[PDB]
Amino acid sequence: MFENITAAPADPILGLADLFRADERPGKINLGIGVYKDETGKTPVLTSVKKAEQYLLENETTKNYLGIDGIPEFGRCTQELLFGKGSALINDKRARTAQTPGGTGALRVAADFLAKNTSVKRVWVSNASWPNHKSVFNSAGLEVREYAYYDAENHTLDFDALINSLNEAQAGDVVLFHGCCHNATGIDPTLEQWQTLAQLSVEKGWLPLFDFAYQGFARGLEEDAEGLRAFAAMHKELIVASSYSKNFGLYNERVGACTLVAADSETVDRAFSQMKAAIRANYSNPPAHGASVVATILSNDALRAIWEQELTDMRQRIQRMRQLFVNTLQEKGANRDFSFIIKQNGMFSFSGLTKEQVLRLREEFGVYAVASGRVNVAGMTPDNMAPLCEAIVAVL
Amino acid sequence: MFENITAAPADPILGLADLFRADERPGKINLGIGVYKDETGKTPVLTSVKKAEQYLLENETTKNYLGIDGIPEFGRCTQELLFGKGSALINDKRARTAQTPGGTGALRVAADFLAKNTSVKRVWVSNASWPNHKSVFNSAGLEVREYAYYDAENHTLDFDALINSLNEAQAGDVVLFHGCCHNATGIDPTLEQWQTLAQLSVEKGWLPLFDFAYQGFARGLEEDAEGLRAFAAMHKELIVASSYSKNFGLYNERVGACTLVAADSETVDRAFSQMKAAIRANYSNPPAHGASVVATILSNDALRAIWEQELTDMRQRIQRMRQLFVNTLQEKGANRDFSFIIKQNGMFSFSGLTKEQVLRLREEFGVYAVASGRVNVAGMTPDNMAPLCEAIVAVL
Repeated sequence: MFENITAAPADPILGLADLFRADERPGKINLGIGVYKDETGKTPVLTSVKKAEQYLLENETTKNYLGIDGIPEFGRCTQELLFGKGSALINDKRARTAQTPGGTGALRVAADFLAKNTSVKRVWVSNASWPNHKSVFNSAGLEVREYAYYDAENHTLDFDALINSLNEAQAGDVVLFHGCCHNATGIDPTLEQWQTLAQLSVEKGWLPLFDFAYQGFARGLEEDAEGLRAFAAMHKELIVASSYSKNFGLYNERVGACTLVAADSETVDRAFSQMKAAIRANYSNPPAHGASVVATILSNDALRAIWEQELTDMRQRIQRMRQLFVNTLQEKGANRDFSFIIKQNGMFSFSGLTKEQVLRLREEFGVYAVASGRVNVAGMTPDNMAPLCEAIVAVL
Repeated sequence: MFENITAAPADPILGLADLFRADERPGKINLGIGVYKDETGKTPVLTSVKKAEQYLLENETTKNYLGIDGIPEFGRCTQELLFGKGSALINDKRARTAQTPGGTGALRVAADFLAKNTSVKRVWVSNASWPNHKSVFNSAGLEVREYAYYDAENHTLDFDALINSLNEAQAGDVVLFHGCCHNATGIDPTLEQWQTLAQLSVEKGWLPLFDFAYQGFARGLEEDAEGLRAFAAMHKELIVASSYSKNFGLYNERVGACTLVAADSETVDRAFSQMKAAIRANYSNPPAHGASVVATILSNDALRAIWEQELTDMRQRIQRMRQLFVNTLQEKGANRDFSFIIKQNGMFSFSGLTKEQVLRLREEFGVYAVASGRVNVAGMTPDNMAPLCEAIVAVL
């Protein structure tokens, strides 16, 4: 039965990792990472998390199954975070949240749900985006199309090409938007651009699906939710796939949520029922640990205060690195202008390096980056900044 | 887009639970539960587990993503448990294991894998089986057929009717077997019967898929594996979906595994890669907590000893309850012969009660069971035995 099965291709990252590892060089630098890293180059457990885990250890009296949608408080806390407290969506009971196995899990669940309970056949994803979006939707039997977003020339958001490409999309088609910290350009729309897309979306009959994996990494918790909040105020229906992997550093515990928004309570409840059915047929019910931690932190004034501070430190670490990277480049005698790096949010950005420059960087300098020139700024340290910039300069 | 979505039907167990709760009655008894419960009516966290969690709290330094297949030690430990150490399958490197979000998750993964990488179209499941099996497979777009297994007249395994229905199954079709503690008859084949099915399976060109969720609940760890072990010795290819939810009391942490067996190492590796691709398109990578706990216990001589004893205590509670149940009925003036209850393994059994008898028990006595007459013996206690039996007698 498995004799003729052909090997799946790779996932460059894991491939890059192994190569990195098996490298005897000393000054090696891995910028191909997909997680946050501190000044020492590690991905530590948050202090607030560790505290929450101690609390669970001492209070948990059972590991009995959670409901299909998971922990209730996790759901309400998640909603407040997304829509802000006092939101009508909330007071109107128009949103239902399901705890899922990470952000990817949320995406998959939304996909299976749409594929069996609606007429959706196509999902539009931005270009230069997170490659895993394609596989998730395709796996549910959905068509995936690409809209223009990034401008590899000017390193910016080509709003015209965007609006223009999105005109080829039909009513009932889904359009996927990154809430903030676009992966992997780091280029987000302005509040005014968000409001324009929202207006246009309603006019065209699109079903917006938000991929929100970096809340708090661009400007702050509330700020980062402006775009989504702009859409929510204008739409009857909406879908949000959120992740807590990065902002809580809970990567391996698979913590995320899928939020369904309908015109009214009666409708969201009827629609949510089919979402649960989709879940029951996948993994049955969600993993409690990670989600319990989140609910414990978000609901504790003390712990929450500590966590917000840890998140701020992460955000600022990143902003510092972007700035420090551009300066060290200019100093080291950088041929080109890299100031655009400072206008981009989150951990990722396209360096603008050619495929051949990337290859050279690694072969000759032990500097690791994805062939697309994408780099993870959290892989930079005040310590490695100099050797990094000198290498790059050498390949320009 | 969600205006005309029809509400998903119910899941009686969850419907039963809600009804159970809303019951102001005093002597209520819920035999409709799907989990193990102790003499006090609770589902506690195992001592070995709490110890392992302590250990992780103190030793964990990161929550960085696990590989797609999860923790390596979790895998090797799972394989030893399944095939026994020193197994040729292991030494021959013919099996690859993937950590999944519970047993259900493992099933779903196998399904997606089969659906996209092979010519499988049908999956044969036994009758009087676990209903969720249908939904999982259908979700992947697989056909689900039923084979004869349980004999509701004699309360037994009708080997003949079984061998007979399975004849209509063609080569290349998958047949699903419950490793031990058949859900929900509690009727398992004998070693000799397993061996007969194994010989037949090879001859017919079937692809065996084992659902192993109650290892250690029938006779013991190694005993409960005879069947699967009998098949493994005869097949080139095989798939196993195991769960640790019950035997480790880790319900909500979603801990299970999906093991793939091929003819040789090159083949299983090539096939496993497509299995990883299926995972990546689903939830990305697995939840660490639960699985970490399992690997810690299983690899630590002291903890493992403690866990084995805890598992034994659970198994023994059940066998005791079955015995006590039959006896108390008999002395309560029991009409029918329930002695078959003593020959069934695990938490589940069909009491042989009628849909109307079930409805009456609850309406009149507060005793709760599934309309199918399925009862969970772990729901019984030396304390509630008498009343439970008097109620049953009153409806015979």
